[PDB]
Amino acid sequence: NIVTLTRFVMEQGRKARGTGEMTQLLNSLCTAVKAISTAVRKAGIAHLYGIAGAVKKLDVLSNDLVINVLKSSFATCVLVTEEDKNAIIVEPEKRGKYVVCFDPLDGSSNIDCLVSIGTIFGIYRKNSTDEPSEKDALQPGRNLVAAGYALYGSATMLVLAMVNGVNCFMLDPAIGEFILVDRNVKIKKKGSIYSINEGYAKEFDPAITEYIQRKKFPPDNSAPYGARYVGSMVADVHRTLVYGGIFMYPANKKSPKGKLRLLYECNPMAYVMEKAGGLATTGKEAVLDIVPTDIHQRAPIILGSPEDVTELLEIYQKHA
Amino acid sequence: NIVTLTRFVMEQGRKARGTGEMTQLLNSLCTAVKAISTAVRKAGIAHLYGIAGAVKKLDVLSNDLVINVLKSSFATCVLVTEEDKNAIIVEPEKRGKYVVCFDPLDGSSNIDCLVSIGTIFGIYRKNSTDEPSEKDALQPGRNLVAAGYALYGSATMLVLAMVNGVNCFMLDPAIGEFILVDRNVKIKKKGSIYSINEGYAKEFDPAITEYIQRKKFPPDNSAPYGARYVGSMVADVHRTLVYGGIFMYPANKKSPKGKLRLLYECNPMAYVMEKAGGLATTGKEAVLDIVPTDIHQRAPIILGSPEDVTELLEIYQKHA
Amino acid sequence: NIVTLTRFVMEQGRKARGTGEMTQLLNSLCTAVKAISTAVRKAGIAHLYGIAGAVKKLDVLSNDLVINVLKSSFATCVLVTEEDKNAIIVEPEKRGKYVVCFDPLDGSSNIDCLVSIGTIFGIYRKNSTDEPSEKDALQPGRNLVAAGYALYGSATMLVLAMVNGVNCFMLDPAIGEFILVDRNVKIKKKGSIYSINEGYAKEFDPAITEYIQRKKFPPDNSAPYGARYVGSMVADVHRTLVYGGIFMYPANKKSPKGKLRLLYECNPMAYVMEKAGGLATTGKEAVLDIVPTDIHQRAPIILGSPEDVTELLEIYQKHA
Amino acid sequence: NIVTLTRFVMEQGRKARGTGEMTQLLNSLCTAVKAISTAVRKAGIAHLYGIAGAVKKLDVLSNDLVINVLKSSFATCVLVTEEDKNAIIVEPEKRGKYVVCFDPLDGSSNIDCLVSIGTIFGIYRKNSTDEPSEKDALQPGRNLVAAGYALYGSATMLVLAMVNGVNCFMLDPAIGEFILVDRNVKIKKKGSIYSINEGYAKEFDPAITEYIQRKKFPPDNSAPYGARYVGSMVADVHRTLVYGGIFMYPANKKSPKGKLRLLYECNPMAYVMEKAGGLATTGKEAVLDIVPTDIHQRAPIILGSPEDVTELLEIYQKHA
Ligand SMILES: Nc1ncnc2c1ncn2[C@@H]1O[C@H](COP(=O)(O)O)[C@@H](O)[C@H]1O
Ligand SMILES: Nc1ncnc2c1ncn2[C@@H]1O[C@H](COP(=O)(O)O)[C@@H](O)[C@H]1O
Ligand SMILES: Nc1ncnc2c1ncn2[C@@H]1O[C@H](COP(=O)(O)O)[C@@H](O)[C@H]1O
Ligand SMILES: Nc1ncnc2c1ncn2[C@@H]1O[C@H](COP(=O)(O)O)[C@@H](O)[C@H]1O
Ligand SMILES: O=P(O)(O)OC[C@H]1O[C@@](CO)(OP(=O)(O)O)[C@@H](O)[C@@H]1O
Ligand SMILES: O=P(O)(O)OC[C@H]1O[C@@](CO)(OP(=O)(O)O)[C@@H](O)[C@@H]1O
Ligand SMILES: O=P(O)(O)OC[C@H]1O[C@@](CO)(OP(=O)(O)O)[C@@H](O)[C@@H]1O
Ligand SMILES: O=P(O)(O)OC[C@H]1O[C@@](CO)(OP(=O)(O)O)[C@@H](O)[C@@H]1O
Ligand SMILES: [Zn+2]
Ligand SMILES: [Zn+2]
Ligand SMILES: [Zn+2]
Ligand SMILES: [Zn+2]
Repeated sequence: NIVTLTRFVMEQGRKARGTGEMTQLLNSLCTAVKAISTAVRKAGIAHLYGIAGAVKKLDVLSNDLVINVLKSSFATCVLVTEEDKNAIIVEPEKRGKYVVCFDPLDGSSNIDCLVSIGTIFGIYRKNSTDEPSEKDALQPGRNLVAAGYALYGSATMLVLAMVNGVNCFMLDPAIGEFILVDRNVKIKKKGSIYSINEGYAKEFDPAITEYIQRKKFPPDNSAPYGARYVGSMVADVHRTLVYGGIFMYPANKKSPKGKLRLLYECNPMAYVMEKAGGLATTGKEAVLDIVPTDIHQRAPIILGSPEDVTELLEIYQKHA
Repeated sequence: NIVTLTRFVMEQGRKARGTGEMTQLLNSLCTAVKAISTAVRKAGIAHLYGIAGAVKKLDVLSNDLVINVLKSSFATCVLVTEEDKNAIIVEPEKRGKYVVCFDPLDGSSNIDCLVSIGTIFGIYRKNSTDEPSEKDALQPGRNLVAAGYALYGSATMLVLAMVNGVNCFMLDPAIGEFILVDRNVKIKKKGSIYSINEGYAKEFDPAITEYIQRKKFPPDNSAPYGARYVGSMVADVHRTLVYGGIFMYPANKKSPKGKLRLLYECNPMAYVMEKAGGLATTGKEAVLDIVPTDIHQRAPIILGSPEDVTELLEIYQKHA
Repeated sequence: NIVTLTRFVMEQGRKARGTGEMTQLLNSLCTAVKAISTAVRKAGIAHLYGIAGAVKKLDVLSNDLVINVLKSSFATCVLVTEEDKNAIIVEPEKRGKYVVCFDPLDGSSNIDCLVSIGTIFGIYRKNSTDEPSEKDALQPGRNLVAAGYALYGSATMLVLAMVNGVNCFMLDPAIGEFILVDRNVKIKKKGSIYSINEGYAKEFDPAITEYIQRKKFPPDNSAPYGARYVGSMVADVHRTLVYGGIFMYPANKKSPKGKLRLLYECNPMAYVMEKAGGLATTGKEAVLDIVPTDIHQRAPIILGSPEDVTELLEIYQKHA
Repeated sequence: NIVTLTRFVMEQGRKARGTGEMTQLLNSLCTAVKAISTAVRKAGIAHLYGIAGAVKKLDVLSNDLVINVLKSSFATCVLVTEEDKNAIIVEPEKRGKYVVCFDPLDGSSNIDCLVSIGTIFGIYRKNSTDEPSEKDALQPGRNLVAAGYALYGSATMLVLAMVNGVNCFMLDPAIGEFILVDRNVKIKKKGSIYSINEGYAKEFDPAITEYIQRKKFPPDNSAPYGARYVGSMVADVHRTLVYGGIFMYPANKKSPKGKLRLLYECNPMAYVMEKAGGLATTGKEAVLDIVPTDIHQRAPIILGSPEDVTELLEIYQKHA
C-alpha cells in the first residue's frame, strides 16, 4: 500500500473529473523536481573535473529545467520565474490553461556552502480569454489551485497543497518515485521555535522587537523559544510546518516592503500554511488576499503556528 | 586531473612512509560515509512503505555503520561514540593502533525536518603500551593525527584536515567517488555572519551579550552582520569555514560547561579551523589544549575567522 | 522535447478517452519495472554482506513486486504469473477490469551468471461479467490490449506495444524516468542472425533441420547467417526486434509442445512482433490465434523478420 | 566482514611489500570501471533528449575514461587499446612501470541491442631499461602480473586474477563500492554448455566439426550439451567460469588466425581461466606461451573446464 505521487495525482484528477491537463502539469512538475534534485546532489561532477579527458550554475540550470519540462506539459500559457524579469508567454502550440509561478532554487546565499535549498511553485488557472500576458499571473494567492515546494535537504521531499489538504512525499532516489509519507498535514497550534534574521534588529519595527524579547525573556517565566534560521525560506518554512513555531521576514528599512516576493515565495508558502491550519500575515493583512500589481512585488510575511502568529498580531494591534 | 580521495590518501600515506595502517583506516571512513550518505538520502524507502508487500532509525544505523566498517579496518583499538555510554575496545583480532572519536549523525534535532546533518570524527594514535582503554581517548586535541566531517547537505562533502592542511572532497554519487574540489583551504580573516542560538539570551554572560550587541548595532557605524544558525554544528561550522564569520555555543545556565562535547564535536572542528587559519577558543583557553578527563565532557566553543574571534576574546578580557 | 513514459501513457489515455483505469495500470507497471531493475542491478548488496553488522531470490522478489504494485493500481481482477500455479484473483476492494499475464524474471538459467534477464507482460480486458477466474486469462493473444517487456541488460529498456505501434523507452536511472527513444518501431524485412539452442539438434524436426542448414551453407553462396542465443527469450527477442533475424524455439521431444508458455512468453512477444511488422508462428498457425485451455500451456514459436519466417514456413509446407 | 576491493587490494599490496605503485593502479582501474558502468547503464540520458533545453558514443567514451584515469595513476608507461592503432606511451611526468593492455568495451556488436558488454584488461611489469615502447607490451601472457574484466550485465561484476587466484567482486551501485562475493574461484572440471558461433560451420576445421557433433549427438549416448553464445567474449567467458563448459572461437576461413586479439582478449581470459583451474589453448599450444609479434595480433582460443578442453585437444590430435 505504497501511494506514489503519480498514482495520487491521477486519482485526484479522476475524482475531480479533470480533462487531465492539470494531471499532466503536476506529472511534469514531479519530473522537473527529480531532475533538479539529481543536479543539486552533484551526480556527474567527476566529468567537470576531467575524469574522461575534459558552466550552468545550478540556479540557471534549475531554471532551464523547470521552463522546458513545464512548456512541454502542453498545460501552461504563462510562467513567472524568480530568475526572469518578464513573464514567459508559452508559444500557442504548447499552450494550456495554467499559469505557474516558481522560484527555481531558493536559498541563493546557501547554494555554495551546501545548506538546504528548494523549489517553490504556485499554480493559477487563467481567468480571462485574451492573449496570455503578465496580467494572468497577477492574481491573489487566494486564487491558487495548487501550491507547494520541493526541499533538497538531507533527503528530497515534495510538499503539495491543493484544496483538499497538504501531503508530503519523500523521493526514493533508488527508483525515482515520490512516496506519500504524510497525509493531510496539520501544523501544531503552538510551537517552540522562532525563525528570523536578527542581524536586522536595528531596523525592526516595535512590534517585532517586542515579540522577540518576549520569546527570549518570557514574562511568565516559562522556557524561552529556541532560535533557528537556516537562511533558505524553503528550509525554514518546512521545519515550521513539521515542528511548529514561527518564521518571520518583516519589513526592515533596506527591504521596507519585505524582501520576499509575493507570487513565488510568500503566496505558495502562505497557501500551504493555511491548508495546514496555520496563519500567514503581512502583520496588517492576510497574504493570500493581497492583489499584486507587479509580478516581482515583495511583501512581508509572518507564518506558522496560529497561536504564535496571533500573539504577534495582538502586539501589532497595540502599536496603532 | 581528477584526484579522488582514494588516490589522495594513498599518495599521502606513501609520502609519509606509513605502514599502510592509517591509509586502510581513512579508506574505511570513506566507505562508511558513503553508506551513511545513501541512507540519509532515503534510497530504498519504498521497501519500508510496502512496495514488495512485506526501523533502525537513522542515527542508530549511522552508528552501526561507522563502528562496523571501522572494526573491519584492522586499524583501531578504541572507538568513542556520541551515541555510546562507554568507549568500545576493539577485539584483539581486529586491533590496530588508532583511536577514533566520532559523532555519527550530528544535528539530532534536525533529522526529522530534513535540514543538513553530518558525521564528525577525530583520530588519535594510541600512545600507551598498556591494554587499550577509555584513557587512550583522553588526549588533548593538539595530539590529533587527522580530523574532519562529512556534511549530508544539498550535496555530500567530506572535509579532511591533517598536518598538511584542510582539503574538501565532493561526493559524486553517480560513481561513488569523493573528488578533490578545494585544496589547502584557508578561512577568511574577517567574515560577516555570526551564528549562535539567541533563544538563550537570558543566560548569556556579559561578553557574549556585548558582542552580539556590537554585531547588531555596530559602534563604528559599519554594517550589521547577518545571522545564520542552521542548528546542526557541522552545517554551521562548514558555512563558517567557507564564507567566514563566527560560530558560538558558549555556556549558558542550562549547559554551564557548554553543550558540545570535547572529544568528538569541539576538538575535530577546532583542529579543522586551526589548520585553515582560524581560531577555536572556550573564550578563556584554546580548545585543542584542554586535557580531557571524561570521554563525554562538554566545553564552550567559539570558532571562526581570526579577527572575529579575537574581537570576542578582547571583550572577554574587559570583563574578568 | 523529451517524452517520458508517464506523459506518453496519459496522452494516449486521453486521446482514447479512457476513464484512466488503464493509465493507472500502466503507471503501476512502470513503477514495478523500476523497482525490479534496481534490485537486479544489486543496489544495497553491501547490507547482505554485513556493512552495518548484519533471502528473497531475485525472481521471488520480482514476483512479489509485480503482484503488489499491480494489485494496488485498483485496475486488475486476475493475475497470471509464470511463478504461480494458480491465477491470482484480486480481492473485490482492489478490483478493476484488467487481466495481466506476466513472466516476472525471464531467463531463469541466466540470473546467476549475470546475463540479460527481463520482465514480460500482456494485458487483456475482462470479457465477461461473472466472478474473475482463470477463464478470464484464457483468451487468444489476438485479444491483447497492450503487451511488452522490460529488458535489464547493459541498460534497462521498456518496449510497449499497443494497437497503435511499438515504442521503446530507455530508463535514465539518475532521475527514474523512462524516456521515449524510438517511436513506432518496425523490424527489418530480412535479417542476418538466427537464434536457436542447437544442442537439441538431435530432436529437431526436418523443416528446422533443413532451415539451419541453409543458414550455414547458403545454396546461392551468399554469406551464412551469424548465430546468437543469449538464453533469455527477452534478450533474444529484443535483439531480433532491433537488428532483424529469426528466433526459434520449436517443439523438440522433451518439450513436444515447445517449452515457452503461451500467455506470458509467446503471446506478448508475438503481439510486439506483429505490431512491429514481423511474424510469429507455431510453424502451423499464427500464435496470437491459439485459444488456450490451460493458463500454463506451451506453444512452439518462431518469430522475427517476415522474409526469414516466410522462408521457414515454406519449408514446413513442403514437409506435409 | 565486508571486504571491499579497496580493502582487498591495499592488504594484498601490504602482503607483497609493494611500493604502492600497483595498488594505485588497481585503485585507478576500480574508478574507471565504475565510471564506465554508470555510462553504460545510461544515467543522464534525459539531458541528451533535451530535458533542460540544450554523442561520444559509448566505446569512445569508455576508451577515454580508461586512458585518462590510468595516466592519472602515475603507475603506467605503455597502454595498448583495442581501439587504438598504436601503443600509447605515457608522458614522462606520469610515467610508472606497468604496461596495461585493455579492451574498453567488449562486445561491439552487442552495444546497441543492450546485451551484456564488458571491459578486459591485462597488466605487465615493464622489463626493459630502454625508453618505453610497443615492445614492452609484446610479452607472453605467462608474464602477466594481473588480469581480469568488468562485466556490465544484469549487475556489474569485476573478476580479478593475480598470482594468488581469482576473486569476484559485485558492484553495489548504491555506494559505489565493489564487494567481495566469491573468493578463490575454481571452474568445474566438466560442464554441460558449449559456446561457439555455429554460423561459421562451413569454415570450421574437422576437429571442431567433430567436437560439435559429439556435443549434439553423444556417442556414449549421454545427454547433449546446451548451447549458449551471447556474442560478447566477456559474457560468454564469464558464464564459462561460473557454470563450466567450453568457449570457442577457432580460426575459420575469414579469420584464419582467429578473430580475438592476443594481448587484450585472449591473454587476460586465458590467465583468469588458468588461475581458476581451467585451460586455454589455440588447439595446438597454450595461449599464455605465445610470444606476441604485433600488439593487435589475433589467435584462436578454446577455453573452459579442463575435461571439455582436453576432449577437444584429443580430437585435434587424431587429425594431424
Ligand atoms: N490531478 C488533479 N488533482 C486535483 N484536482 C485536479 C486534478 N486535475 C484536475 N483537477 C481539478 O479540475 C480542474 C480542471 O482540470 P483540468 O481539465 O485537467 O484542467 C483543475 O483546475 C482542478 O481544480
Ligand atoms: N594516508 C596517510 N596520509 C597522511 N599521513 C599518513 C598516512 N598514513 C600514515 N601517515 C602518517 O604516518 C603515521 C604512521 O602510519 P601507519 O604505519 O599507517 O600507522 C601516521 O600516524 C601518520 O602521521
Ligand atoms: N493510456 C492508454 N493508452 C492507450 N489506450 C488507452 C489508454 N487508456 C485507455 N485506453 C483505451 O481505452 C480503453 C478503456 O480505458 P479505461 O477506461 O481506462 O479502462 C482501454 O482498454 C484502451 O483500449
Ligand atoms: N596491490 C597489490 N596486490 C597484489 N600484489 C601486489 C600489489 N601491489 C604490488 N604487488 C606485487 O609487488 C610488485 C611490486 O609492487 P610495486 O612497487 O607497487 O610496483 C608487483 O609487481 C606485484 O607482483
Ligand atoms: O539573508 P536574508 O536577508 O536573511 O535573506 C534570506 C531570504 O531570501 C531568500 C530568497 O531568494 O534567500 P536568498 O536571497 O539567499 O536567495 C530566501 O530563501 C531567504 O529566506
Ligand atoms: O538547540 P541548540 O541548543 O541550539 O543545540 C544545537 C547544537 O547541539 C547539537 C549536538 O548533538 O545538536 P543536537 O542536540 O540537535 O544533536 C549540535 O549539532 C548543535 O550545534
Ligand atoms: O535452455 P533452453 O532450453 O534453451 O531454454 C531457454 C528458454 O526458456 C526460458 C523461460 O523461463 O529460460 P529459462 O528456462 O532459463 O528460465 C527463456 O527465457 C529462454 O528463451
Ligand atoms: O560475431 P562473432 O564473429 O561471433 O564475434 C564475436 C566476438 O568478437 C568480439 C571482439 O571485439 O565481439 P565484437 O566484434 O562484436 O566486438 C568478441 O566480444 C566476441 O566474442
Ligand atoms: Zn527565494
Ligand atoms: Zn552533535
Ligand atoms: Zn521465461
Ligand atoms: Zn572485444
